[PDB]
Amino acid sequence: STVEQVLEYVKSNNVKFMRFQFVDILGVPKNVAFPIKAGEKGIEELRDVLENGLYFDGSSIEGFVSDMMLKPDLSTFSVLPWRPSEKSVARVICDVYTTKGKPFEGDPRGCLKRVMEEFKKEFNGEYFVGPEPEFFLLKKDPHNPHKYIPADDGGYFDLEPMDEAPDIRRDIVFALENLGFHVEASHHEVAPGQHEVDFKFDDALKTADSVITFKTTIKTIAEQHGLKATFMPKPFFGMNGSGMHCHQSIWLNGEPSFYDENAPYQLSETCMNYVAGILKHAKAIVAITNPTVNSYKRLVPGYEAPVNIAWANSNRSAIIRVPAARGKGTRIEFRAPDPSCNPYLAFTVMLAAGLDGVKNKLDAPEPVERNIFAMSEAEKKELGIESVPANLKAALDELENNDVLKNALGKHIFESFLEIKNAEWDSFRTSVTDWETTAYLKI
Amino acid sequence: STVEQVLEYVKSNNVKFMRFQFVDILGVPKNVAFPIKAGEKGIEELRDVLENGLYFDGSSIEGFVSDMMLKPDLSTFSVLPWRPSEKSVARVICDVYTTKGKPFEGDPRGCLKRVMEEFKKEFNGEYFVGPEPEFFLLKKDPHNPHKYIPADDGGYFDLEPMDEAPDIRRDIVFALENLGFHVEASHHEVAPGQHEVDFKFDDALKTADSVITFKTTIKTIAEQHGLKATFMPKPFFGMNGSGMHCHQSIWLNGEPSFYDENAPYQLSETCMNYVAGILKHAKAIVAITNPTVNSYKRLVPGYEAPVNIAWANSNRSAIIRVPAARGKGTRIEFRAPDPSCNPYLAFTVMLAAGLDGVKNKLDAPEPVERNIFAMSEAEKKELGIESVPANLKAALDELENNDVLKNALGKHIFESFLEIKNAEWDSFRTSVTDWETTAYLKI
Amino acid sequence: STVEQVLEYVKSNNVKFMRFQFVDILGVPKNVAFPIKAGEKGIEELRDVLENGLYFDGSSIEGFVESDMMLKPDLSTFSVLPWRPSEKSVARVICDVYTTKGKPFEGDPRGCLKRVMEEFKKEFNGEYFVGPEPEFFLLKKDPHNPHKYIPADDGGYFDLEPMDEAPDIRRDIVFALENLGFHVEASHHEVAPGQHEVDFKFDDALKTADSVITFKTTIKTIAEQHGLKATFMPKPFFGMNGSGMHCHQSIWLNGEPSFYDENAPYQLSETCMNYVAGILKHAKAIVAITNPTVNSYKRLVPGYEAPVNIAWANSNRSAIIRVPAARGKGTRIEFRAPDPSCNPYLAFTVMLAAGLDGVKNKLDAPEPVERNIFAMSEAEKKELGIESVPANLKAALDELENNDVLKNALGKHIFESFLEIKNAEWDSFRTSVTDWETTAYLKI
Repeated sequence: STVEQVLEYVKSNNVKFMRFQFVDILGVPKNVAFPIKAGEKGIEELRDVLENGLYFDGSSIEGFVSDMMLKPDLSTFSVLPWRPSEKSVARVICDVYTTKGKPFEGDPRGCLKRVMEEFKKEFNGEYFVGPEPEFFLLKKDPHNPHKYIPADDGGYFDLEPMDEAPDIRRDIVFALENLGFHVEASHHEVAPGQHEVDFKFDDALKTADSVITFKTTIKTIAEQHGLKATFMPKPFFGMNGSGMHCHQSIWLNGEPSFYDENAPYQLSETCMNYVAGILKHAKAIVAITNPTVNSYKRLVPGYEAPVNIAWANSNRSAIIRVPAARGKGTRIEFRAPDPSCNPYLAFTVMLAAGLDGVKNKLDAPEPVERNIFAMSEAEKKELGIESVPANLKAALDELENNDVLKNALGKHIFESFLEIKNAEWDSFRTSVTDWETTAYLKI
Repeated sequence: STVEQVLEYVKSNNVKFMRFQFVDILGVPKNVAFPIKAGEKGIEELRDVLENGLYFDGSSIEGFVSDMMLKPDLSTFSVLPWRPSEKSVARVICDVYTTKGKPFEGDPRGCLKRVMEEFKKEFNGEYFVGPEPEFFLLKKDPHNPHKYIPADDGGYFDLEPMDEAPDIRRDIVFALENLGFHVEASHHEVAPGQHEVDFKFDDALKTADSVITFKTTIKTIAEQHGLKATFMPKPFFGMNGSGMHCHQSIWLNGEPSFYDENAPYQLSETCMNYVAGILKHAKAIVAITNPTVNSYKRLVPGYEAPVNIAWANSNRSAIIRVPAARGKGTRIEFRAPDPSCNPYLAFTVMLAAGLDGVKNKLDAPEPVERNIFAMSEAEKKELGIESVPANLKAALDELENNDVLKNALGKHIFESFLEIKNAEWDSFRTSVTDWETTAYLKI
Repeated sequence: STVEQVLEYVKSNNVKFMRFQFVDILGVPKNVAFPIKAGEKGIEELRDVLENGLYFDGSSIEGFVESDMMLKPDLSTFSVLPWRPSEKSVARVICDVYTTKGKPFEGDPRGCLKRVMEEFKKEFNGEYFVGPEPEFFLLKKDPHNPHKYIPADDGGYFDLEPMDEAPDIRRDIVFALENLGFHVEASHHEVAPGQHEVDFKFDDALKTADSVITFKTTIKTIAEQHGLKATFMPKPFFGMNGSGMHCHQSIWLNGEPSFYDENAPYQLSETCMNYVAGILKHAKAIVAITNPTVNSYKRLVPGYEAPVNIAWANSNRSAIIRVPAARGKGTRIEFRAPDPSCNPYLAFTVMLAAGLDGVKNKLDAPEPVERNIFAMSEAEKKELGIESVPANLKAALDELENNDVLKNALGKHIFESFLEIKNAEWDSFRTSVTDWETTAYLKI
């Protein structure tokens, strides 16, 4: 955890290779690997890089445009998650700094650190997130070796042999637990080949490091079994999509500020302010937490689709759900994000939107216990239940007009993300899709 | 042309089968075929149907929802266009009436007839259209027998052997000419396997009957050669799409009202009113003249894309172009429609928009001779050059808010088209497209 | 079995993963696995889950329609995974479903049996024992067509190897169940090709239901390890025997074999007769639960040994009830209608309630029918007042809808959900175009 422990770990295990890992604006993990020179000089050359960082050319890193630096966060040093037995190699997650020595403004990781460091300095506040990313395991179609189909025909909570991934789920969980990245339950999900890994309600930065570690590890584990793991939100029409429900709460002065014994639903005012802030900015949040064209194939009207901007105690058709846990466990659950989002940026925008509600003491609308999807469009207009954007472009324009989220992400991230994702949308809207060929070639 | 001529044609050629043809709301042609009974009784049973129509169940005709009637328009009686040699069979284009005996309000053909009959009664005005539909000839992919590719690698105006459809173009033109449906030039177009057939500047109803006849005939001709003809607007990304440039003008009291010797560009005030009316309603017109999701893959920013709402004398980047012909040939050319549109409805909405400009003497903006696609977005905002909708849904909402076009199409057509095409869009936006799988399965 | 014993087993075996297992309304097993945290903290985090339960989302569990629910484990079922006994790092426990309020969920099939078994114990001091005989087919891909499945061997009843190609599979499923307390008895190749049968111990009805649930999963995993597939489909192949689950059962009042009377005819007590009259009086409604599939009724068709005729006998195989010759502590009745596709928790529940409904009301039983019911004409059956079970799934559901006894026993939630789900199941079959129809009618 400190420099010495790291070095003594190197000297004890003959660590011959070190990996410095970071993430691009879109959440794709990146790393550079250098060797550990043997002998006195080598252990000191390693000390100089662990404390002062190393240089690298980030001109080809999406969202990073020049000479830059990576700065190890030594609290993340551990054995390679996908190669725990291999002790000769180690890795550490890094923040991105500039040549001068300041945190680079476009670093997704540094972005989450800043907002949590400002929330810690100014209000002695903590921010905890507990995500529930879903994914699909895939194999090739025996009839069409150029396509992929679900890995099994198992259902929700199913047992073997219908569930063909109990060992895979057992391995990804073991791999994360044995490294400190804590998780809770896991199970086969509704759709075929779909699964879920529930993460520990924990520090939002540690949890963002968790998610990034988990996405890479499940993929390598899957490949060992001749399969592929995808975090595509809606890989197949006609079956459930993959979401990442995010349970979150804030603490002020070591106190669960969301709990109030003598308040309605035992929820504090600060909680309602936080909920109101999430609902106020939802239409723009999803550009970050649902950042793909395919994301909005999951965000479509449905019996259980989190598209309606409202909160409820038990209703699942709402975009926010409040679990029954109270006291230290009081939390709110934002149900819209899918696992394709960059966790650092998603966690940033949910806190900023919630805090913006707290900073302005925003009033929260009545919880909608009725089913939003079944009620007609008039009842929705009456109740004032709006919906999230229908496509990625519609969400990008909501984000472009959100100053709360611009100040939260910063200019560089804000402007680069919009530019990269506007090009991503232009490519889609200009492409000739199969759906059209099926529909219109005969006319 | 009259009842007698038809009967004498039947008696001379031993016509044993008769086809009564009409069209649905989406322009798909439909027909029912009945036999001609031999002898005295049979020729009289035929007279009763030719003059009073025949019954039919239009509950399964898109946009027709009950017992209904078809009423032959005897000016369209001829030998089958796709079977000219076969004299035993004949056909006639029909209007749709109700059981009572009135023109059915949802008939696309009757819709165009009404607006032209009102323009003829109230202002002694004629309406002429000369379209230029493009299409693609297709063969199977030898490597993937489940896909289609262009029929040749010929270019614009190309000669054989690179042009592999000179005989096909020669046959479709002969077939239409030999039946009265007049056309002008034809040639291989820019894209591979693409072609164009230029229709005669003629009565807009006769021309709408022309187009419907042409689309069916080119398809059957293609099949004879082991190919397929498609009027899909953008069947292949990376090559030109298929449009239907519509040359149009109006005449008042037998006078070319678009020509004014002593006016700017020798264009009359009525012409500018008509142009202004087309530009004013363009955003809603394209929902009818570009009625598919794929239509807007052709309507995308480009060096020669007709997306910018403006007119010019020679500029091709504008949505309206004015040919150099003057006098009796003075006309304007709306460049946005693609051949997937229902000609009857398209011709209706262009006249209503143009006349609405005439009825209100609307001022026309300055012609934009500069290239609209090359100038930046500021110069466009300065010049006030707006763009047509980017997708089918955006266009449908413009049509939903256009009272000029609602009154032109009528309630039934207006409301059915929006309903059918809103469902068509919902299917697209909920489908998982190949583009997404290519882009997001690896994340 | 005790909270401590479980925790000691965890520490010594270094168990890193625990499985919470339950069942849905249709008898499909379900489970959730959570990692066992390291250190004394994880052991205490654990302990809290075993005594108090774990919250789970049951919105997507068939028959479990708020979404917040609890899994409260019955620690008497703790053990290694029966299908991975060598992997000590994993264990599982069967649970009951509770509500947020800490009360048994009224839609829990396991809890449904417990309720009726506890009521029978408190009010009459009665135990309920069931000994089932599930049958199953082992399948292998047809060499000529890959899509189709065919029997795994061409052996017959009681055959030996080589014709019997699964004495080692039958031996392993028995060894796996016996090694973990789920007691079983005989096993043998059945009549039809690739058909096999594992006889279970005559035991506590709830314990028996747990063994059945575990047996079904285990035999499927064993089969797959041999490149085969095991199925509990009642009639997978026309032209041969279907798979049934003969259920031997009996009740004991005040620790006495109440079914036994030395002085009464056939050495059968009045209580036995009242119980048989209760099973027979409600037979048509029971089979909706014990035979809950469309395919079940392709096994319940008139035949020499088809248990479709609502009657009982001491030896006849054509009756729906048979009384084995064993007397004394072994006096029991055998209900022949059920098949292994049923939910054993619900099956044993309705059988108990139907018999105790006869015991409560002192119903006079009919005379035993030793003559072959199928051999005799339709008038002879009408003369003897011998009625048949429903001929299809929908007819049985309608019988269940009109049976108050089985509504009280199953409870409202299960009762209505099962009827709503199975009516949809029948609606899907009746609207489909089967290959039988294509074969018969495409030429016309």
